[PDB]
Amino acid sequence: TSQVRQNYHQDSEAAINRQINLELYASYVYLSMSYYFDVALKNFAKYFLHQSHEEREHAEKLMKLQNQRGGRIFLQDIQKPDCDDWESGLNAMECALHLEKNVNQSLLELHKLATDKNDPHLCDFIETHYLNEQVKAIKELGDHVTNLRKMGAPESGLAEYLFDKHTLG
Amino acid sequence: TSQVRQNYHQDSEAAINRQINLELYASYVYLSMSYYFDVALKNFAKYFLHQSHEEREHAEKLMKLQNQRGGRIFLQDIQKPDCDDWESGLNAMECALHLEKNVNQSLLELHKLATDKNDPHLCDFIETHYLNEQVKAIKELGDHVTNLRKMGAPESGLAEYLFDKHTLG
Amino acid sequence: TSQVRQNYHQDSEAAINRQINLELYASYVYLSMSYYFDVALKNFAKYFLHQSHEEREHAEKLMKLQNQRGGRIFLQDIQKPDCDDWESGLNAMECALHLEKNVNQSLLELHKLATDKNDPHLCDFIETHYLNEQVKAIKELGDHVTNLRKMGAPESGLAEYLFDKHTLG
Amino acid sequence: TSQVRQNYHQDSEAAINRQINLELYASYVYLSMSYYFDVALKNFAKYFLHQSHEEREHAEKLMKLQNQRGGRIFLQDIQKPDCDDWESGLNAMECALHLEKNVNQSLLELHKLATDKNDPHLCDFIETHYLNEQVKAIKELGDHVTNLRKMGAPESGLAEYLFDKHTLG
Amino acid sequence: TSQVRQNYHQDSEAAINRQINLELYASYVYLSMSYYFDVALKNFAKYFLHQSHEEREHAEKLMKLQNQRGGRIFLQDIQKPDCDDWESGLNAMECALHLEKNVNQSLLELHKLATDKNDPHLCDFIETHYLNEQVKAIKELGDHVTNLRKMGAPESGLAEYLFDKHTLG
Amino acid sequence: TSQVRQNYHQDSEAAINRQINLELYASYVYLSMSYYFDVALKNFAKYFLHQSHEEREHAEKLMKLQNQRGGRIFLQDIQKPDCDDWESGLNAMECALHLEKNVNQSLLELHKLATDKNDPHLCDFIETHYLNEQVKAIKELGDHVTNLRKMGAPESGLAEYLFDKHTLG
Ligand SMILES: [Ca+2]
Ligand SMILES: [Ca+2]
Ligand SMILES: [Ca+2]
Ligand SMILES: [Ca+2]
Ligand SMILES: [Ca+2]
Ligand SMILES: [Ca+2]
Ligand SMILES: [Cl-]
Ligand SMILES: [Cl-]
Ligand SMILES: [Cl-]
Ligand SMILES: [Cl-]
Ligand SMILES: [Cl-]
Ligand SMILES: [Cl-]
Ligand SMILES: [Cl-]
Ligand SMILES: [Cl-]
Ligand SMILES: [Cl-]
Ligand SMILES: [Cl-]
Ligand SMILES: [Cl-]
Ligand SMILES: [Cl-]
Ligand SMILES: [Fe+3]
Ligand SMILES: [Fe+3]
Ligand SMILES: [Fe+3]
Ligand SMILES: [Fe+3]
Ligand SMILES: [Fe+3]
Ligand SMILES: [Fe+3]
Ligand SMILES: [Fe+3]
Ligand SMILES: [Fe+3]
Ligand SMILES: [Fe+3]
Ligand SMILES: [Fe+3]
Ligand SMILES: [Fe+3]
Ligand SMILES: [Fe+3]
Ligand SMILES: [Mg+2]
Ligand SMILES: [Mg+2]
Ligand SMILES: [Mg+2]
Ligand SMILES: [Mg+2]
Ligand SMILES: [Mg+2]
Ligand SMILES: [Mg+2]
Ligand SMILES: [Mg+2]
Ligand SMILES: [Mg+2]
Ligand SMILES: [Mg+2]
Ligand SMILES: [Mg+2]
Ligand SMILES: [Mg+2]
Ligand SMILES: [Mg+2]
Ligand SMILES: [Mg+2]
Ligand SMILES: [Mg+2]
Repeated sequence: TSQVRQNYHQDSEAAINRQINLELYASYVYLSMSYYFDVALKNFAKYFLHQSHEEREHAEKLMKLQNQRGGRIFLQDIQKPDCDDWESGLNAMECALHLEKNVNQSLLELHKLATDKNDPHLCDFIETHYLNEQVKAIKELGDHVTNLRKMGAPESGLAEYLFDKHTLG
Repeated sequence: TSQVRQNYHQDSEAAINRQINLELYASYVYLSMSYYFDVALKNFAKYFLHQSHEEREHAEKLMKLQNQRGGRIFLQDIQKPDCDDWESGLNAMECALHLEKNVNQSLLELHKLATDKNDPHLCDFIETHYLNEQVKAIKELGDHVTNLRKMGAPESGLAEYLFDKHTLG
Repeated sequence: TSQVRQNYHQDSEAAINRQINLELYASYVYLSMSYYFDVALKNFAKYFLHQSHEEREHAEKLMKLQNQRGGRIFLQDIQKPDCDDWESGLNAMECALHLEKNVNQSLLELHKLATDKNDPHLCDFIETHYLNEQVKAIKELGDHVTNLRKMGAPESGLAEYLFDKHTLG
Repeated sequence: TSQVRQNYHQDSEAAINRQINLELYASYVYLSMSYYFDVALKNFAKYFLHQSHEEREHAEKLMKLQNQRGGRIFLQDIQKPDCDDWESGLNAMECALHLEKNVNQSLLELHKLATDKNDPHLCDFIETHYLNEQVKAIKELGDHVTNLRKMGAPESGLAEYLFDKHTLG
Repeated sequence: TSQVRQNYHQDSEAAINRQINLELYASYVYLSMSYYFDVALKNFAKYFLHQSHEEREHAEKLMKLQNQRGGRIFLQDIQKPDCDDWESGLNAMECALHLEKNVNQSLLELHKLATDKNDPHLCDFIETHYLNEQVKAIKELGDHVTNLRKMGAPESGLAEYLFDKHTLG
Repeated sequence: TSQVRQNYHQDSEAAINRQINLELYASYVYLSMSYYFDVALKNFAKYFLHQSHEEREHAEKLMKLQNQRGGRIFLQDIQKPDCDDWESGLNAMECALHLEKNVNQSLLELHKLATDKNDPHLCDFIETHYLNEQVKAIKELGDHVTNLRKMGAPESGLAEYLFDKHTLG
């Protein structure tokens, strides 16, 4: 019986909890990728490690909004990364691109729900903190995927090495 | 077929992977506790949030050793926190004490395995980075549990509030 | 009924208490030596006074570990220095050498006990804080004893005076 | 056959040696108290640890006067703390108050002896370095004992905790 | 007849002397490699020259422990580098990887001997100063070997040149 | 088939390689002496350790000239120190004096060869970097040998100790 809860639909509360789990999952995927490239693509490793920290801040801010609006946080298992054993740095970038577009669709479904329930604070929260960061991340990974393919990856040995030094350096 | 792997038993590699999952689980438990105390015990929240960051560094360093020794990281689901809905800040401290002693026993089993396989580098790694941090953490949580009980928790309203301001401030 | 005690054998607890008393005794021996050389070897006095402070920190850290592991500190009488009335600064160095090698054997017995009880944290604690400091101290006192004998002590009047100014200055 | 000894009675020399042992004993009592309060009253611990260092400086200065006046230092066993297992921080303060008043009576007996032997330098030494420090220490411990009783110790759980934070912080 | 020697087996003393010669040999191998790459891979040259200085510090610290524990240093011929005339920078990295893993096995045999003779100070010395440095060095050379092969070495003319500028720059 | 080699006789190339081995041998002799005086003449130890570093720079610069002139470096075993077990610091100085004069004769034979082959660059290199350093080193060791004998070494216990503090301090 929250004395602070106001105009916060239970469907929105449940969907925020599902988004929290998805952000944590994305953090887990990036942590997997980071530690995977320990041998020869160590700037890929630090790119994905930074991506991993960002995803956990994404989850923590949704956990904070759940408390702010008077909801109840409900956590679930953080599934281990679906994609794994990437044969190259390019394949990891492709999976991250796929991941971020899946997360973007989740955020767009969240916004549509907030719109349907007439929750302008929740729509503003999604737009201010997550919608443009998603567009930027998808654009960045799209740039990386396309550039690496043009450079000659994944066949070329120098392509991923040089991309590691110059683009992710 | 690792060219760097040397004196690294597959039982040790598997046990390191299980320890990685346990450290991540401990990080998840502390993140749950941190966000739980958003109302009235906000220094409990920052204590547990700091504990959460420490557990993830614990996991990342074990992931780094897995690569260093020529092993293969194998990740599993991060189970959601077993304990939940703590009725007070003291109960969260009791569960963290229980958690850390369970983690300590895991680390002691790890060391016994490393001793049995005559892996002095792995024994040194466990002793240098994890065994004393565990003793310190168990001692700290033990101090917090005992102090809060003496102060009159969990019945006393002022006890947890003042402990929040003075001990965890 | 310690809630923090874990893998801490009562034999180890008792042996830590005996080591505490031995470290305090060593501090008492050095304090005796320091105040003994007030007349003509005042840099011997400050060497032994510094040695005395170090031994008390040795005891305080063992007292801290006793609490950390959930043991109970049990103090005993600090026996007055066995050796006394040293006829020269060299004889005091010989007794300190004898003392430190006796303390080293105690620490090696402590480690063997910790090894027998499979207490890797206690083995690490002894190795990290006390085993190399003991080797260094025995080497230093051995150097001082040998050097003073070569210089012509204890018969030579200038030998101990110059050693006081140059080696311990 | 001291060429520096002048107007220094052998009764005074023996009584200085007994005072040295008493100061060391007081240092041992405070060290015991300091390490005793490791759990919940850690500012009591640092108060008593500081008291312990002060008592050892008290002993070292009496050892220095013994040499200054041409006497011979004679050390004895440092008895382990009589009082122990204090049920609260207040009980430790009561024992320290009892201890300091016993030490004060010793210092007053010392002064009466110095007066009887017409040793104005020894009377000045006792008055300058020890008589007012004793009055201050007895007053301080008396204040702490009375304040803690008024606050509701030892029954009140908050009393000793808050006194630890505010008075001894 | 060392007055400082304590719990130091003659087998350990002899094995330390053999390790000293091996560390000096490793320093000689790296000095050979450094001066070998004077033409076109001058950052390989400075990588191996730095490796060479490190190996001599490795030897000097073992010589210091031999004195510390009361042993006697016995030096032998420093054999000229076995491997030589490396056809590429990659082949030099492969020989250094082979060398470091041979040195690691020597250090692990040393530790097993120290364990058998119950010398915890010598086990700590090996673990603290040499076991993790060996794991790091083997991992680094393993990374370099694998990366250079992927880049296209040794056939590719640009591969070793760019690796020289970016990885070893 | 060196495109840079010009006016560089193969006899000079071979003699440079022999000089390289001799400089490394001299470095090994000084390293032996340094670690030998760990007990009572620790400024002798640092004098010889500095001498040892200088000899290795002597060897590295000859290795660099071998590459500069288009020659091929050929390394041989670094023989363990001929002289050993010096009974005093003076005897170590006498052996170093003997060593440096043997090295000087080698450098003078090298110069005569360079003169016979009309290699003015090699004559300049020997004169600029090695001939005066040799005269200075022989003069210094000659001074040390003579001074220590006059002071009363090796019989006098104070002589080597004071020389250690004042001349080599
Ligand atoms: Ca908006
Ligand atoms: Ca270790
Ligand atoms: Ca250790
Ligand atoms: Ca006065
Ligand atoms: Ca150790
Ligand atoms: Ca010239
Ligand atoms: Cl939900
Ligand atoms: Cl995570
Ligand atoms: Cl596994
Ligand atoms: Cl996490
Ligand atoms: Cl006991
Ligand atoms: Cl003491
Ligand atoms: Cl007396
Ligand atoms: Cl004390
Ligand atoms: Cl040997
Ligand atoms: Cl070398
Ligand atoms: Cl040759
Ligand atoms: Cl060398
Ligand atoms: Fe991102
Ligand atoms: Fe996100
Ligand atoms: Fe922690
Ligand atoms: Fe942990
Ligand atoms: Fe010491
Ligand atoms: Fe000690
Ligand atoms: Fe006091
Ligand atoms: Fe006092
Ligand atoms: Fe190295
Ligand atoms: Fe090495
Ligand atoms: Fe020189
Ligand atoms: Fe030279
Ligand atoms: Mg699954
Ligand atoms: Mg915006
Ligand atoms: Mg489940
Ligand atoms: Mg061990
Ligand atoms: Mg440690
Ligand atoms: Mg007795
Ligand atoms: Mg150490
Ligand atoms: Mg008694
Ligand atoms: Mg006054
Ligand atoms: Mg050979
Ligand atoms: Mg280490
Ligand atoms: Mg030979
Ligand atoms: Mg000329
Ligand atoms: Mg010149």
